[PDB]
Amino acid sequence: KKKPLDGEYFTLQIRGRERFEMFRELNEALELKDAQAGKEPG
Amino acid sequence: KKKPLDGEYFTLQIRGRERFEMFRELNEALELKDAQAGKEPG
Amino acid sequence: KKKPLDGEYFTLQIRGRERFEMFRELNEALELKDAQAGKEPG
Amino acid sequence: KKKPLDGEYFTLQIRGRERFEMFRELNEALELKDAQAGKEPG
Repeated sequence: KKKPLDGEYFTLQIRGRERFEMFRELNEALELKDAQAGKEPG
Repeated sequence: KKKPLDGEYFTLQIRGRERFEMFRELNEALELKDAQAGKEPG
Repeated sequence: KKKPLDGEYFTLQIRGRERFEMFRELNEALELKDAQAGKEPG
Repeated sequence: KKKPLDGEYFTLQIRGRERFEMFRELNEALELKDAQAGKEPG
């Protein structure tokens, strides 16, 4: 499965329910760019 | 100690070491504003 | 060109050069998700 | 007034009204920490 041995994984506590969803959203956003970032050019 | 019974607490996994510190920074930023937000006016 | 009449556009001043690039990065991240968000399912 | 000659100022266009307010919020958050960051210790 390509192994999850990418960068070290971490965690962060976020108080607030609505605010939490907001942080997670930014995280998935960067992960999405990384998907097209490692996309071979051409 | 005013009890930690504020909003429900949550957590988020952030891959990458440098990126992790970045997310945590934004979290502490909002928490700082909340400190002066609950500061009685006058 | 599909017209740029989407949501109203706005602007934000960000002091600091390194910090500025950081904000712009988050903006492009959300815009990327929106691209796959409006992607017809199936 | 201490002169606004701090780091170079910049700008960023953010589509969406609700989203715009969100970005501006993060900006003010970092600026708040900077205020207590330049606060002489002791």
